[PDB]
Amino acid sequence: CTRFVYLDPHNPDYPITARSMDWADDTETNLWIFPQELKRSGGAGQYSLEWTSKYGSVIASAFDGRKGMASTTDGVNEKGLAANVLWLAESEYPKTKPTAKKPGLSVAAWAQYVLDNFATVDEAVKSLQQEKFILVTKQVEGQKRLATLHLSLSDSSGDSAIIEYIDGKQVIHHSKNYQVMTNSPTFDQQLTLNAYWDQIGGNVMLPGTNRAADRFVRASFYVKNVNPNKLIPGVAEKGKIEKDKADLATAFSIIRNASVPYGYSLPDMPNIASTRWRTVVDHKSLQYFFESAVSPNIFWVDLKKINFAPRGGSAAKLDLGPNQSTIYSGQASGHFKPAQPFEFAGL
Amino acid sequence: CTRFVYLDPHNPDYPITARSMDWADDTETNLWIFPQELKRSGGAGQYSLEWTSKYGSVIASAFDGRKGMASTTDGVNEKGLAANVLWLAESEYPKTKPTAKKPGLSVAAWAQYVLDNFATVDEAVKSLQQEKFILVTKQVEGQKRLATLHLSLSDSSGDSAIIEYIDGKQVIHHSKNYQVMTNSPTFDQQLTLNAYWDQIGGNVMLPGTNRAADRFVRASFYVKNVNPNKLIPGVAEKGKIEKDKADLATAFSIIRNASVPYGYSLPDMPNIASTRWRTVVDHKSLQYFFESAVSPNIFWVDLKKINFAPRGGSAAKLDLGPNQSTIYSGQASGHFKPAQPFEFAGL
Repeated sequence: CTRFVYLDPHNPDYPITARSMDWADDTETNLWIFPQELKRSGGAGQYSLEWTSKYGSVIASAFDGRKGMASTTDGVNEKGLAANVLWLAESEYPKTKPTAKKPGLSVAAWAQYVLDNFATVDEAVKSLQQEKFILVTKQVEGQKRLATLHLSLSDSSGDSAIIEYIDGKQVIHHSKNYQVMTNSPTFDQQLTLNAYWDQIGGNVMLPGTNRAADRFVRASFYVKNVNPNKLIPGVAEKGKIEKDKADLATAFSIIRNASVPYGYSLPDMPNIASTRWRTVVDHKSLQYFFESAVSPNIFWVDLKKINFAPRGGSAAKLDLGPNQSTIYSGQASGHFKPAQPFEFAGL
Repeated sequence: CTRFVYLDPHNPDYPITARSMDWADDTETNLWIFPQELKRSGGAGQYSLEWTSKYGSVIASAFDGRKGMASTTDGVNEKGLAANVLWLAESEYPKTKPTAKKPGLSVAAWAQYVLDNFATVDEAVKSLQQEKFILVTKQVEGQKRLATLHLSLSDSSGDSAIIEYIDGKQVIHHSKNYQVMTNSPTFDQQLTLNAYWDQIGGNVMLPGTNRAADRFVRASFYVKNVNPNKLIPGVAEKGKIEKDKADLATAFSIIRNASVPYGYSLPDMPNIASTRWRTVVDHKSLQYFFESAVSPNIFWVDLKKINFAPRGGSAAKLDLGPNQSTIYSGQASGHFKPAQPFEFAGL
């Protein structure tokens, strides 16, 4: 997976987050509207963390019809906080067992928890630093193992953060400068990957392979060097709306450039996989775009057009069908249908 | 600017052509249905070539509302012949002036002529070899005086050809092996660009810039090494339809990978420009897909659902609006509206 936040110097206060989901198999992803005040359980042990959602969200699920595997993978809430769970990471989660004072939170609900409770990256980082819970993952049927993952976050202010578990310890990097994040290697290592390429130009050469390092490097270069709203001699400066749209096109093109062609696989490197879909978050407009790479399907969801007030514990679901082939076009909030929140995987 | 034909070894007799259009400005592109038996003139000048179309086509136009610079840039006809006019080429067209038999054909109509008259690449190559006409251009004053292109072709049989004008002479390369074609450098040079990268693995390294050479190399690699219909015994072997769809997804992902991010420009290399849109041709199903890179818009046109019988010299047009922002979804033949064929640029 690849994620970035794109910031146009010529169109400030208009951040756009984009992400690719990379996995070798169908993720059976659908979209969900989750209203305010849902009562949720962490899905861990007898000491599972508990909360009541404060903010409504639109999210992208994976395997939501399977008790064993259902998760929130990606989403944005009504305050503009976006969260992405990047798969095929190299995390080692805590050994320590959940206790009533420090209860468990399933990995499957990790992003949901954040989207449900916090309005900004900063807010979320402050709360996560207190280590109020233990992140847990399951023991599962063989062949193969599963997914390790880490969590990236972004704001309407353009802020960014990433949270990983290395040697069982929670490691947080928080800065508006952390515009690009890949699933691998660890973020400390990610931070040094550009240096060589900055020394020579990115216009001179870039690595082109699918490797996480290459995707990171490519995306870092384009995000810093592409301005679609440059002033041109003889051509009116564009209006705000046109500038916004151009930024959106730029973000889409970069995340497409960092995607992994469909069907590609390398036995030596099992952490490289087909990009199956992409999401793009326009924070200011609160618009959540979804794009299938498997089926022709691109559309968005306008959180301003959704009522996130409580619905007596029910929610809504946009069924994308097999291989995300069920076509929706334009603003799609109207096509969401009532449904009970799926259960998060855990124990 | 990038085109390829994708052939899946595990799903034979199902070729897919894909192309990216790269240009620094809005091309004001729309789609057009052109029925059988349109009477057409080569656009230049006293001695313009004349013909009556034998096959109907769906095509993508550029600047079709401007006398000076309307053209057919891309399309497929009812027999599965696809044609693409690749822009920012390094062609030098003939010096020789048009004479009544050998009359002139404007560059703007070059692809249309081929789509109108021939059913296969082979048929088209045989006719083009006879040099029945002189290709002409050169009508505007312009900000700076240069523009150029070459013509790539493909079949339902998976056959390929490219036609260029080098030192004023027509050069044709015709072979099912010519799966990938870029706008630059000349095709003779293109043919040698992979060798180095074949020697080392493409899984080992690929060049990752927007240079035509890099795009050619990346696309060549993915086209030969990606099989989305590999048996994985594990997951049921797929049905014909699912294999077809997977091939479609693969082709889309590869052309996206070879696209140029929107807003990117390099003063030293003016022949690199933003990808503005992509088309994909499914020859067997006769489906023509169009995808904007500027606006969210992806849909297709099913030639089996169109009646290509003569309409007393009229045609139909699918208006894509400013920046191709007018949204259509699914099979869009029904949204085409009657209109008179635009005039091809020339003299």
